[PDB]
Amino acid sequence: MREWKIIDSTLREGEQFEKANFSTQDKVEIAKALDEFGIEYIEVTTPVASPQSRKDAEVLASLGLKAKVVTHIQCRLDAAKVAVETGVQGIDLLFGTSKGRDIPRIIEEAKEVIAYIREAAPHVEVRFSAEDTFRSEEQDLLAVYEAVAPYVDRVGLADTVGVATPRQVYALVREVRRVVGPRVDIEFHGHNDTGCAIANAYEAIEAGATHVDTTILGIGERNGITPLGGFLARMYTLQPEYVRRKYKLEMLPELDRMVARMVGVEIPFNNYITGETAFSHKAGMHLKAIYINPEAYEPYPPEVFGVKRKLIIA
Amino acid sequence: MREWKIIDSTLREGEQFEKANFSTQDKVEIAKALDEFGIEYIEVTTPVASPQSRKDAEVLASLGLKAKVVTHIQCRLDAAKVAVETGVQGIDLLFGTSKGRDIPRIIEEAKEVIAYIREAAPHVEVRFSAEDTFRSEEQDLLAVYEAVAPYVDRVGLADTVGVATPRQVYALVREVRRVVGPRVDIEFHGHNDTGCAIANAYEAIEAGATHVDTTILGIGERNGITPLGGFLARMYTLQPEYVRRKYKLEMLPELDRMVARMVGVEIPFNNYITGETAFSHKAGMHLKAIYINPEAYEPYPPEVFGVKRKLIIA
Ligand SMILES: O=C(O)CCC(=O)C(=O)O
Ligand SMILES: O=C(O)CCC(=O)C(=O)O
Ligand SMILES: [Mg+2]
Ligand SMILES: [Mg+2]
Repeated sequence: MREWKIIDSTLREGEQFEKANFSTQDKVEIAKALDEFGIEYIEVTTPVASPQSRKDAEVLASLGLKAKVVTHIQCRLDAAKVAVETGVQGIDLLFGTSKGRDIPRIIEEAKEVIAYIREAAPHVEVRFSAEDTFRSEEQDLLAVYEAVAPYVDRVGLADTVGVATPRQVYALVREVRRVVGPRVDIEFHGHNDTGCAIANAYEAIEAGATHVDTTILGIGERNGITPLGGFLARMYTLQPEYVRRKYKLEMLPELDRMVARMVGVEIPFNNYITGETAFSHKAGMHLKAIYINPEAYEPYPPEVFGVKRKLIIA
Repeated sequence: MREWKIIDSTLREGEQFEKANFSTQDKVEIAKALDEFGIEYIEVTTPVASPQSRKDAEVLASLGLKAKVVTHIQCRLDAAKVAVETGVQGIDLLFGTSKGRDIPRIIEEAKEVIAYIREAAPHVEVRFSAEDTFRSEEQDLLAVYEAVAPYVDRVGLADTVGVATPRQVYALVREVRRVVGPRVDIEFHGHNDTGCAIANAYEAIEAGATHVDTTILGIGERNGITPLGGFLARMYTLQPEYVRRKYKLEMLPELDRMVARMVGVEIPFNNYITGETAFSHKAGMHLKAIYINPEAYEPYPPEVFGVKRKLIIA
C-alpha cells in the first residue's frame, strides 16, 4: 500500500547548500514551521561537525516538536556516542564508500555501532544506509543490508551523485524490500543532477519505500535533492486525499519564501506550485477550456496549495 | 538501440510561456543558435495564429538551417493548407481532445488531413499526435494510432497536464511501438507539473521513442516542459559519446542566458548545469574526495558544458 512519510533534511542536506548559513534561530524557525506543516521527521547535521552543530542538534531535538528529530552521522563508534548524548529521536547511519570490499567485516563494524546505540538509547530509531547505493555492486550491497536489517528500524538508499534512473531505483528498492522483509522501513535520498529526484522518489515508493528525503526548494549539495513542493505536487496528483490529510498544504508558499529569504535566492520562475509561472495559461485553446472547467489544463487546484492561476488573454 | 533526436519547441511551446514575447529577430537568433548547437528540429507556432506567426514560420523555414523546421497545427484541413504554403519541412498534427469517441470517424478525419499534405507537399514530414495521450482510453488511442501510422512519419504522445508517471510513459510508448511497428518514429512531449518531464522523456526513449520535445530552460505553458539542459544532463550520463558527438554542449550556458534575457527571468539557482549552484561542493568529506578525484561527487564534468565547479571550503 502507498503509505510513506517525509524526512525533511533542510537542516542537514540543506546546510550543504552553497549559500546556507543557518543561525540556531533560523533552524528553530524552519523546524517549527515544518512541524506545523505536518512533516514527520527533521534530520539535522551531525553533532560531530562543530560545537555549534552539536548545540543545534541538542536544541532541535528538545523543541518538543511532534516531528521526530534525527541526526545523520558516519557509521562510527565515535560519532554514535556524541549522537545519542544529544537526545535525538533517531540516528541515520551512513556507511561511506570506503568500502576492496570485505563483507562480513563491514557487517561486523555496522552491527557494532548499531549495538552500542541499542545499549545506550534503546528508544532511538536507527537507520542504516550505504553511500552511493545505486552504484555499489549489488550482491554485496544486498548481503550487507540483509544482515544489518534485523537490527535496524530502517535502511536507506542514496543516489549520491544524482545519476540513478527511475527504473533502476524501482528495481533496487524492490530487491531491498525482498531481502529485508516487510517490517524494516526503507528510505530514499536522491540528488537532482539529472532531473530525476522527484521521479525516483515516486518510483521508490511504488517499489515499497516508506520514507522520502526532501529539502524545501530542494536545497543541498550542488543542485540539491528532491524538493518538498515538487514531491508533494507529484504525490498529490496520485493520492490527493492522503496528502491533503497529512500536511497543511496551503503553507507551502511560506515555507518556500522563508528558505529562499534565508539562503539568498529567488524562487525559480518555474518552481513547482509556488514559482511565478506555475499556474500561468496563455494558449487560446487552453483559456477557452479553463472557462468551462479550470481543471482542463491544471494538474491540481492552486487554492489547495495557497496560490492562484494567471490567465494571459492578451 | 538508443538513437533519438531533439525537437526544440522554444518557438512554439516556449511562446506559450507567460513572459514570452519573441520578435521575428528574437526567433531567428534562437533558431540560428539552436542550429549551431546541432538541434535536429525546430518547431514553430501554428501559422494560423496571426499574420505574424505565419510570417515567422515562413522566415524560419527559409533560413537555410541544417535543422528541419516544423510547425504544430490542429488536425484540420483549414490549417494544413496554410501550413504547407509556409514552406515548413514538417507538419506536427495534434488531434485535440474533442474527442463521445467515434473511432473510424476520427481515423477518417485524420487520414484526410494527412492525405491532403501528401498530395500538396509529398516531401513534408507528417507527425500525428492525440492530445492528452496518457489519459485517453488506451484501446481507442492505440486503435487510432495503429490505423494512422502507415500514413505518417511519426506519431507523438503528449503528457499535456504534466501528471504522467515514468512507468506509465514507458509502458504506453512500448504499446505504441508494438502497434505502429519499427519504421514509424515516436515523439514524446511532456509537461513538468509533477517534476517528471525529464524522467519521462528518458523512459520514453528506453521504451523506443526516437524524438523528445525540449525548450531552452523548459519554458512553456505553466511551469513548462522538458528543459534542454536537464535533458542533456540526463542523457549525457548514460550515452556520453553519443551526446557529445551530436551537440555543441559547451554552448549550453549561452543558450540558457539568451532565453533568460529575452523572457525576463533569472536562470534558477539550481538550474541543471548552468544554475549558480549546479557544481557547488561544501561537505568536508566531499571536498576531501574532489582533491583526489573531481569525479567522486560529480555526475558529469563541468568543462564539457562550458562551466566550472565551486568549492566552499570555509
Ligand atoms: O545518508 C543518506 O541517505 C544521504 C547522505 C547523502 O547526502 C548522500 O549520500 O547523497
Ligand atoms: O502536439 C504535441 O505533442 C504537444 C501539444 C501540447 O502542447 C500538449 O499537448 O501539451
Ligand atoms: Mg545527499
Ligand atoms: Mg505542451
